[PDB]
Amino acid sequence: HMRAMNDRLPSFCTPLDDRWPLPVALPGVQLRSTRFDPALLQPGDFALAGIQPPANILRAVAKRQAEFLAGRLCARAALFALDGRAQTPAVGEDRAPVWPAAISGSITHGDRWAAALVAARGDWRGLGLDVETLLEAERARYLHGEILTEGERLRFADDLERRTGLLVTLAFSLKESLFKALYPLVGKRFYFEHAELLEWRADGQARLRLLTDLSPEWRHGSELDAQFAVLDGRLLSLVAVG
Ligand SMILES: CC(C)(COP(=O)(O)OP(=O)(O)OC[C@H]1O[C@@H](n2cnc3c(N)ncnc32)[C@H](O)[C@@H]1OP(=O)(O)O)[C@@H](O)C(=O)NCCC(=O)NCCS
Repeated sequence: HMRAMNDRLPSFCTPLDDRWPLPVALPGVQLRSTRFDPALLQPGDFALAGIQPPANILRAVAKRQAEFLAGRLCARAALFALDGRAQTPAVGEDRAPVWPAAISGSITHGDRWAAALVAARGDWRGLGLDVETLLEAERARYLHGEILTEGERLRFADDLERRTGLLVTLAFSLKESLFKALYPLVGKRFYFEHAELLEWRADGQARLRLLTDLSPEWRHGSELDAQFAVLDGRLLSLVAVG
């Protein structure tokens, strides 16, 4: 189809990568990712990619424009791959993406790295993806009180002293993914205190526990398995709800 191939990638992004960056694969998901540089962004890249930006992103700063667009390219390519639709999710009033009917996905973008994954809602009701740069030990010791609950600081006291940046970065990433997976289901807003990390292993497997009631099904003590990958000085984590 001739016009859907008029949406070539703007030069500030590397080609959309389909390689799975996580330990365990998930059936029925499509994840695309890119490395971008907000400096290479051109004043006509949005029309080039065929992605209509909302009024907010038109007058935003260059770093935000690049992150939004790069995340929207990955989303459209992931969605195209799953079912063939070159559609971009709108921006909700609650800042969340507005995925098409019977589609659940997630978008993340950090320092020069972006990705998005999508799935049919009949396979995965909720999806939360989040990448975070590895915190330095100092800044991690400064943020450990906000991110880690006192039960987590005790449970992972060893890593808290030895591998400070890894543990805090991870709970940061896992808890943000958990939020992005459950929010389009529960509607409520919960924060770093409302979940705890329970176990994490080098093979990339993790497990979370809810600390408050979010819905009849998502009650206090409900647990969700997650996975994570630590490569390239950044940590990427995934929470998927069947
Ligand atoms: C959504 C949130 C977690 C992302 O913060 P971030 O990880 O620094 O930003 P990321 O780039 O990694 O993810 C950004 C994307 O999240 C998506 N997003 C925003 N709000 C969302 C929501 N309520 N539900 C699902 N996805 C959401 C958006 O698509 C955004 O990309 P866009 O704005 O370019 O479209 C953050 O805005 C937030 O609300 N943090 C507090 C909530 C939290 O941490 N709870 C812990 C629960 S244990």
